[PDB]
Amino acid sequence: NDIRTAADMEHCADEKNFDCRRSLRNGDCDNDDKLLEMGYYCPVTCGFCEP
Repeated sequence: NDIRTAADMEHCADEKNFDCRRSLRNGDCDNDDKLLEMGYYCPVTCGFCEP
């Protein structure tokens, strides 16, 4: 009955088609220019969300 379940973004996952591992070692999470790309492509890999 709680409407807090309307949000389905509670679970974040890394992109399967995006190489977050390579982007992570490349410091992609440390690049402000890619910070948005990580929150979108690999929010979990950069530590912006949970798996």
